[PDB]
Amino acid sequence: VRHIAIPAHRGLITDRNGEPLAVSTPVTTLWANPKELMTAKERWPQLAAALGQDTKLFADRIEQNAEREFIYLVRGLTPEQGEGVIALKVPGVYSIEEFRRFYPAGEVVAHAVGFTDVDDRGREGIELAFDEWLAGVPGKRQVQVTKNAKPGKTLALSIDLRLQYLAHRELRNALLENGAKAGSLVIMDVKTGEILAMTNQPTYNPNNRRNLQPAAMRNRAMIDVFEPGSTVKPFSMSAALASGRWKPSDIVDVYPGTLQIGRYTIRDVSRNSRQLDLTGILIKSSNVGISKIAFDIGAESIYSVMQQVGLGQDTGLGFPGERVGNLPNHRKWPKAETATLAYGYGLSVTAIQLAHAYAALANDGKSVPLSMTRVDRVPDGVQVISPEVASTVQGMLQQVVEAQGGVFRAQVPGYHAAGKSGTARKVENAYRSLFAGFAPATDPRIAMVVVIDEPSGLVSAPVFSKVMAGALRLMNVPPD
Repeated sequence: VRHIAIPAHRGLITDRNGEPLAVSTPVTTLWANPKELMTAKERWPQLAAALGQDTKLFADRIEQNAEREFIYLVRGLTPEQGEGVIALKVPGVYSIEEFRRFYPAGEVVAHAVGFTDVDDRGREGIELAFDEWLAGVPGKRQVQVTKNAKPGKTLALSIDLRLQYLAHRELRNALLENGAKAGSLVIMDVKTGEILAMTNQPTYNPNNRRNLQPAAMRNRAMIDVFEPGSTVKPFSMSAALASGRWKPSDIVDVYPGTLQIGRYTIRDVSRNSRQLDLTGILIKSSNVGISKIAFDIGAESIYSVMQQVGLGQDTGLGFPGERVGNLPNHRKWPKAETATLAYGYGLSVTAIQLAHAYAALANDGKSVPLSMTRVDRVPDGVQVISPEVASTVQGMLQQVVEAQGGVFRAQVPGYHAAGKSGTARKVENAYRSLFAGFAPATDPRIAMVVVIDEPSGLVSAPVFSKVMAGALRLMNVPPD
């Protein structure tokens, strides 16, 4: 008396509206009892042909495995083609009925959904992350069914497939139009912590993984870590405005675009300024300007805001090889390390962490935990920046996009947007174009990060413009 497992049907993955993203499809896996197959040798050439395998290769395989009470013949055969084998009616041939995944949206949501292995177990993305929820529990057969298989449970992602398609298309076009290698785009609901879209390029078809380059499989949004540069200056400014020592109309002299701190010299990307107000320091991305404010308030206040918005912290999503990056801490913050933290070369983050930090600022200073599954009851979340500072910083970022001298290519057709461009350094000196922002600026709903590796706020900003316009409309957000 022997036992054999009854495979359980893997749970359906849908997007947030019930659109199917991963579905367990019927297939048949033919095994055989060699010792039985060894009594029907004159059938072998027809079995071989019908199995795709080749006559002598097939005969060799069966002969050497003549002891084995059991061997597979083939996995994954369609159930109708698979009868064409049991239609030859060869002795020794027994069939198992099995499920295999199909991915109806294919390459569009490859990295977010991921895929299963040959054993129907999660290997990447959500398939891995919720493998236990989706897998259910195999059954048992001896005589009797000693245990009935329980089916895996349905899972509704936070992803909106309409926004994911728009993000996938617009990022793809931007990479060809800027001869760029790779890129990421993350869209978040700033109220719910939901990831509405996460697209990486290059992508792959999880329904055909034969010619699959490890480069295409890379979930860049959650894995690539970089120095966020000027895109974290809003968090430096949040610390400045919470200090009691700074208001937006305060002036800093940044002439002549350089600042010597001991042996080190801080050097601005544009060196045509003397007096700048705090908004101008952001618009110009003056490192001298943000450095002088950081020296006045202390790195500790900046470190604390960056920590509280989740920069360099575990996201809690449970995706495989999610990287945490690095928010370095000190007892004693010297001038050099204080400055480099304040203008964003003093830490490294992922696109997902950056978008989550921009969500907190956009959600009037309240952090909500990230979710890759549909949120029905919003968590309470944490007031990490006062609503008043958050409001002030939002208005500063709206000026960055829409003031004279600002990033005009991020302006969003129909709405007022807010955000900041940056030049990232990978973590031997690789460079990415960043844009981080949210909209609508006065009443934010969506936060977005665009990352474009090695293009060969002119590059990332127009992508943000186009994906944001489309996202706000698909979500029936009213024009301001």
